[PDB]
Amino acid sequence: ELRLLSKTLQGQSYRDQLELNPDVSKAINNNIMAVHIPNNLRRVATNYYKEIQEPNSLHRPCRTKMEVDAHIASIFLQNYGSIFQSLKELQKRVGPDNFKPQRILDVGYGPATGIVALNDILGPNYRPDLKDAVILGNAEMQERAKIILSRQLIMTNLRSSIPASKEYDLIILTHQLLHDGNQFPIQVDENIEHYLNILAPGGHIVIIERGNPMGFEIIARARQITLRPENFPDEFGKIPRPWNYFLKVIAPCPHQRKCPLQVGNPNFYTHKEGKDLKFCNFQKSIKRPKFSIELKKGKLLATSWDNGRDYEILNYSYLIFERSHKDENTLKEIKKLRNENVNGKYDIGSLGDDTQNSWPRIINDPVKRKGHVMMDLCAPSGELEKWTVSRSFSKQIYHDARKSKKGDLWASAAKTQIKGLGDLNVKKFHKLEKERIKQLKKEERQKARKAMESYNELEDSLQFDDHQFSNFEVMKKLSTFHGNDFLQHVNRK
RNA sequence: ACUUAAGCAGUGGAGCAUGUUAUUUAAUUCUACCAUAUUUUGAAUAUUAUAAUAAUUAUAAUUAUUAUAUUACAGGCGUUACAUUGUUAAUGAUCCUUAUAAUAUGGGUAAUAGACGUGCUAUAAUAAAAUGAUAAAAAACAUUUUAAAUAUGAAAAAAGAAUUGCUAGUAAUACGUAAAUUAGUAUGUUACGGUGAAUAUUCUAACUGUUUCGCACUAAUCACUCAUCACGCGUUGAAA
RNA sequence: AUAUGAAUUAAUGCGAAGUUGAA
Ligand code: SF4
Repeated sequence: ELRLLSKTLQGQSYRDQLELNPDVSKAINNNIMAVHIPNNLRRVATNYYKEIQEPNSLHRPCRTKMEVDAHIASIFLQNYGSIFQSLKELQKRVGPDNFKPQRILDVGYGPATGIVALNDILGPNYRPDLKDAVILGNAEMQERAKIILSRQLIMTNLRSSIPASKEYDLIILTHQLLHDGNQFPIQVDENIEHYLNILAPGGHIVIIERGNPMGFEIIARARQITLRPENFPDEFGKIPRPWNYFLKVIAPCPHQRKCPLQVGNPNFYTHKEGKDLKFCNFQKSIKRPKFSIELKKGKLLATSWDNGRDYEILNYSYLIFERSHKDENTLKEIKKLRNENVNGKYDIGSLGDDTQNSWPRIINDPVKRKGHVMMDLCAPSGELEKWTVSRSFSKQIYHDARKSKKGDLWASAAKTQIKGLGDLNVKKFHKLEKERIKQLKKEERQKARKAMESYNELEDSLQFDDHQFSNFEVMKKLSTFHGNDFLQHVNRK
């Protein structure tokens, strides 16, 4: 626990090692797995892992009870850390006082997972009115969710579908903005819109995803459709955005403008040219409990599939929105803020409003050498930035930057604040796609003359009938002519 | 059909070794890190000048060299969320230039509540110790002694989860030899030979692919369909 | 009887996101 500076404290993110409640670990390893002989649980967990090892895949509901317990094993470990960190980010950014939500909803394939994390977070003295929690996967998951929640302090209401006769002030989503690899662009909009309807005034939505390029794509698309950066050009900073309804981003994003890292299609992470592309992931460390230690052992699961750790480094992407309060106050407040005080063109190097909301976020592990720390930042201006701190520019700023880590908000000035030039090829890619759209319309027009001259050549020497073109090849042209015709037909659809 | 049950061979609580994590720290780097002093064209190339040296022209002019200044800069174990080549360091781009460069001293990389992996040695008598034939790229044989926390071990005894392999020149060997990294270090890896067993498979079995049936499922059983509970809007039917 | 209106009243159609059963 370092002195650093008071501002550096608010800037820093929760870096402590993660741990499950010992009661919960004892409960799981005593009941949920002791009856099961470990081999079958390991087999079903391995099955679950193998079908996500595929590039840019998505997680799936747990079909059968053995897969149910295997999901309790493998993914509770990861999702608990993800939610715990994201909720800590939320609590700290909004302040510890504003976060006393009464109406609580959690959606995810796992057990009541946001519920347990929230309980552990704000402590065992917390007894709201409502603690609804839907479990998508299986009925057998709810009894084990009850088992887990019993050891903590039940009022949690285990459902199977979203109750839609009530609004909520706190909502958590885990792996819910998509369910199919295909249909990716649009299911995110449908799913998010489904939940934004049931977010009460002043509430918060906390979305957590896998943290691989597909997941980053999901968060980026959700942010784009919700904020709509293009609808408010030249508007820097964070003012709530429409979607009598208004929403703003709490974290990780430090700007409401477009995401600099967004490339539209996940599949292009799979190409040779996409071998250096980068995405807004976020790592954390959590120490393995007994069962994982007992579980992740054997040739099947504890070897190179072809030394051990006490902990897992989990990747996840996440997003948060804060909702404004329905009132004669907030609406006019937002309207006037958008009218009379634009926050100007925040320059590269700027710190935004110089409050925790608009601080640059450290989106890569800072690289540290003698005297100087360099940082890769998503800036409140919104461009990728390399900021270098030195012993020269100061001693204290160097001290703080030299303890800086990924996922922290850096909150000071630097001697150089240049653009993050490297792997900004997403901006080069934004050119390529727009090239295609304009030149796509040349493609059909080229294809017209390409096929016309081919057939005009055909008819000349087939009307003249010298038949220099072979019977095999001539009938090949006719195949191309009609085949090209049909392919144009369906492309209209 | 792994695996299990059996039989056999074992290993598994102790320590260290070797790492990792955490916590701690001014650092506990990823000599490269911390504290205190201390150097600013520095390491090179060029410019432009005053000093000597030469060569010329004519003391001066020029050219060099050599110093001293001279600033472009040099320098950077800075960057790959800095690229392209090259390979399995370079160019470029950018960043620092009383500092991110340079030197010195000391300190750290070895801190220790914990936690986990990898191996070696132990815990005695179908087995250790002392003494006396054979390889490829010494165990063996012989004799004797041998306590009961020792004369074992260089805490460790009793019981457990776990786990490794199962006819084979395989396992195991308190059997050794050798190579590379190396100025020096191996309990790590690699090969390389010598000796050469035990023991038998009722059983269970996920996963598992074929499959058979039905389907009203087609995002595929969390599938779809049906009924309930509420809100409004209609349509028609009787009517004192 | 052929119509036209009616307090009172029967059934059913639709749709909004859902709520409840497991036919
Ligand atoms: S790069 Fe910045 S804007 Fe994009 S998702 Fe990450 S934090 Fe948000």
